[PDB]
Amino acid sequence: SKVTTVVATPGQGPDRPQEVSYTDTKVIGNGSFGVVYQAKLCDSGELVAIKKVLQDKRFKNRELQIMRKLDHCNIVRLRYFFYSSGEKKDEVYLNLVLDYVPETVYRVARHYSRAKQTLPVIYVKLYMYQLFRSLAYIHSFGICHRDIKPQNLLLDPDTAVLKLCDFGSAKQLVRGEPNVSYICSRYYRAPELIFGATDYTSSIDVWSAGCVLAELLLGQPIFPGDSGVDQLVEIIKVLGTPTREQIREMNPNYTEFKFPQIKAHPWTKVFRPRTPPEAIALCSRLLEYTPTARLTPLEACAHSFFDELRDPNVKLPNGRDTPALFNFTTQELSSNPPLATILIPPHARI
Ligand SMILES: Nc1ncc(-c2ccc(S(=O)(=O)N3CCOCC3)cc2)nc1C(=O)Nc1cccnc1
Repeated sequence: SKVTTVVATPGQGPDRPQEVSYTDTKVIGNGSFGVVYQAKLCDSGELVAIKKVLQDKRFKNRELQIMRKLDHCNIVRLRYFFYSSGEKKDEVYLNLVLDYVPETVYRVARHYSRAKQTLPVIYVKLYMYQLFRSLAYIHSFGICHRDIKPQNLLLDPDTAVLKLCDFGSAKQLVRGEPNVSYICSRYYRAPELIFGATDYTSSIDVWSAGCVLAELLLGQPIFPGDSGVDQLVEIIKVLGTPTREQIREMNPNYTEFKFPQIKAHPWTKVFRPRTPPEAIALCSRLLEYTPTARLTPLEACAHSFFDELRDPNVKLPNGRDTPALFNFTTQELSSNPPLATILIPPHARI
């Protein structure tokens, strides 16, 4: 193989297009947008990913907009973007150049699942905390990810750092304008979306995080619907039939045309016996029907499930130190600054 060179504007920086060179291209992903590659930067030999998408020449690309304005150690950094042409003869692709992170939460969880083992709760806390922190960041901008799932959580296995990726469904939600309801992967889809809501909040993402938490504890999806509609049934088999007032606050226009009566299944019986009670309790406040009842990502960060992460004696199981869990910015804390007293423990205050 050889060297490819392009002119790429830097991601969040100035609109100063520069020459970037890279080699060692290999496919690592795809979808409706196009293809994703791994590449090695010829300058630093740093691994990056390149998401290549077909851009309609005349409209703007909302993923690029969302990504140019994000800077967070639990999100994949847009290093550069650039344009290219080919395969479509006379048509243009937008190329996102992003941090490459080598593992995913789906693959870790799959690997313990195939071994009839459970991911140890220390990795559950580390992964879930970093997820919530990144949700607090994007939600402070009113950007909803709309695709929280284990496949979109990247991991460095040596540093235990997590990064959110795939902003292909991210939208900046304005109050007023509607949003499509058939969003998120089925398994992680919040119940108001299944009722066809169109003016939902960013709490759909928090729902999805609870699905991820619950899955990490169970070793399998908690709500495995076989269709977009039977998803709701799988939910009801755990949370019970939603009260009409709960259906009122998912979407007020009653597209509620289905289910029967099923008592809630006790939260303690749905998980395995040696499950931490703080885990269940955090789960129980994420997957609530009423969208305004779910914890915000910042409050879930403050949850007592993550007290071990606030201890001063905490090191990863491989002996190294935890990533930086407290370097909070004013933007992260904007939804509830007084949380800082819990989120930034004393042994880490300047
Ligand atoms: N920034 C990234 N950094 C790493 C990965 C990534 C990491 C590991 C794997 S992998 O474990 O399946 N294995 C690894 C090695 O070779 C075979 C595959 C696959 C992808 N993706 C992305 C990314 O942005 N993805 C994306 C974005 C938008 C839409 N759709 C996908």
